[PDB]
Amino acid sequence: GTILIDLSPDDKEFQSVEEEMQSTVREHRDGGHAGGIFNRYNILKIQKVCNKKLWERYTHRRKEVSEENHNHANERMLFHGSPFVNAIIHKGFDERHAYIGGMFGAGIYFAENSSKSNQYVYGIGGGTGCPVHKDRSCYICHRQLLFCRVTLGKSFLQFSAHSPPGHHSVTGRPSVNGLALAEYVIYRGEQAYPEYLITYQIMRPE
Ligand SMILES: Oc1nc(-c2ccc(C(F)(F)F)cc2)nc2c1CSCC2
Ligand SMILES: [Zn+2]
Repeated sequence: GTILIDLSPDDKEFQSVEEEMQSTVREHRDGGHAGGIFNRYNILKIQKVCNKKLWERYTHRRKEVSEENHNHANERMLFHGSPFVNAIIHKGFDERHAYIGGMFGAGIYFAENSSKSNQYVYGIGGGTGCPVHKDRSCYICHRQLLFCRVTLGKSFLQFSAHSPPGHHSVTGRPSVNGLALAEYVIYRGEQAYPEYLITYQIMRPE
């Protein structure tokens, strides 16, 4: 049921998505090993992902959460990077998209930093990089990220499966790298919706 609608660069909705993509790039502690070396992106395309079934799956769960949490879904817009982008946009988030080895357990991980998600585009740890050149820092090959609507509800704070009892998600607060943004984990696929498919290249710094 999924339809992808291209957004014009002239569209204010394209511009705010791009600004969040570009402005949440940071440097990574791996010196760019997993994700490549870059400070910014070349945005090639932004699409609205539209699927009535999967939206309604998302909002049904959102209401359940919100009623458990004084009418507060605690809804975020967060980045997701995966080798399974295509299956996510077509079938929705489920168990097969979980980062089994994640630091907060087997669940689906999301980042405030677009550049953190970028590290998972070609697999955990960047895998072996792009399929064409086997280059984790490929400046030529087209990448895709999801910009997702995420329901956090009451989130368990971790300074650094099931959500912890009485909670709907886990928040990873960075506690060493002063410039890192938060990372989040949900344990039910129904708590995220892939609103935007972003296609891009990482840009070689001058
Ligand atoms: O955007 C992200 N994606 C993944 C991720 C995606 C897919 C997979 C797998 F291939 F399914 F196993 C594993 C991990 N992990 C994280 C983030 C951003 S927050 C840091 C953790
Ligand atoms: Zn490549």
